[PDB]
Amino acid sequence: TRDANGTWEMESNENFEGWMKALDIDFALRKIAVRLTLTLVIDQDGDNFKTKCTSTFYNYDVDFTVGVEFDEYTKSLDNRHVKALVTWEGDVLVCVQKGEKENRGWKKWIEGDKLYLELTCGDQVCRQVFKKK
Ligand SMILES: *C/C=C/c1ccc2c(c1)C(C)(C)c1cc(N(CC)CC)ccc1-2
Repeated sequence: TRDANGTWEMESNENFEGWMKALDIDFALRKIAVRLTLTLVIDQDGDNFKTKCTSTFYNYDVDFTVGVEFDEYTKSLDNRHVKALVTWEGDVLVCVQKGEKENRGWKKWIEGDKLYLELTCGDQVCRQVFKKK
């Protein structure tokens, strides 16, 4: 269950607005984001990942190597500098983003053709589920 390769289509998205509000994204743009169809495209080779989230108005890409800290500028989101680090905790892929916000990061659970994603910031957790296309 350590294979996240694929195109992933959203099945559920809970507390999306609370998570976006914790990150301080504009109320008006949060309203638009909650209606957009989001597609997750992941390419994974060894320790190297390319992750792409696509919608009609907002796009987000990140590339990283498991175990190698990297500087991340969330130019597409809340426009903050964080020190990001992605690791394996068993079969869970864990990202911690050190910076202004506490408890910032995300976890992914690849159970066959289903991907569970939890985005955290502060006291907010957004839970998403995707199915491999
Ligand atoms: C490993 C998965 C990480 C991941 C999955 C889905 C999204 C993100 C990161 C964000 C934080 C980049 C993000 C932002 C949005 N917005 C509304 C469209 C604001 C740009 C949606 C989905 C994801």
